[PDB]
Amino acid sequence: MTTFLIKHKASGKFLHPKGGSSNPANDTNLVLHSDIHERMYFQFDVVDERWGYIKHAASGKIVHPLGGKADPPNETKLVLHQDRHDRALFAMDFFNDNIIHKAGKYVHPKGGSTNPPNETLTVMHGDKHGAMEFIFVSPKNKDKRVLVYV
Repeated sequence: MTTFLIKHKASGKFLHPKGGSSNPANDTNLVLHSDIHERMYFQFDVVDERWGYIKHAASGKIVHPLGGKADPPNETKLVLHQDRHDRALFAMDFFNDNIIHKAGKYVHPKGGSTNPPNETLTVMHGDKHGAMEFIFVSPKNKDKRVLVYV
């Protein structure tokens, strides 16, 4: 029941539903944006050990690779959708600072910039570098890491 911000480590921007709606439509893209508000709070619903759903707190929709592929290819866009099923399972790796999908690819800003412009889309991608790192922080203190698994 921890509520948290998903902060892009290299830039300090955050994960947002595009347009910042408190009830985004199914398949709304997830983007990076520098602002902080209640419509970009997230929660994490643990389903199976490390695996769980990344839940948009304001709407209850969860993060999906678009099209619900179990093994999405590189550049598959990330979106919000009400559906709850095991092709939307991620782990929040707070030791290596990344978000990893069940099939092994990572959440990236599209293009992998260390300082992506606001509204950059997010995609799945297998590579690791400094610009796909994320930390999970308190909505009350964007520099304080919080535990997403409790």
